[PDB]
Amino acid sequence: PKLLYCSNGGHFLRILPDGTVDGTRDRSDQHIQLQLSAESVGEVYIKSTETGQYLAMDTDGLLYGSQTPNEECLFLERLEENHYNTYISKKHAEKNWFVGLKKNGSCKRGPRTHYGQKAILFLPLPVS
Repeated sequence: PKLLYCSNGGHFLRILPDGTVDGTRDRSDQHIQLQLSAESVGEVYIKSTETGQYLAMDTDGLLYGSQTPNEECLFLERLEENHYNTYISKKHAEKNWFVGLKKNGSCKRGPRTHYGQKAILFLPLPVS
């Protein structure tokens, strides 16, 4: 069980009850506890422990909470220099579409992301 803290804006990734995805600075928020599960090595599912929803990216590059674990829900987890991870959509990997947060905490669409961006860097923080 983890938190994913984005160093752009300093937000924890949050999947809202209505399917929305964004970031919240508030560590006591109940929709930021996430469970990561692996299929292949380096391939993960990211699941809201509160609502049981899965993080997902659609075919136009945006993040939604999915009620179903489908192939839009697999991400490639990659360590980068300095301990943070990037999460690349497996289905759209060839387009370099990363899970991302803007500075103001709102989601970043897949086609508007790229390596080097602060928005794409997440620190996984194992919940006690």
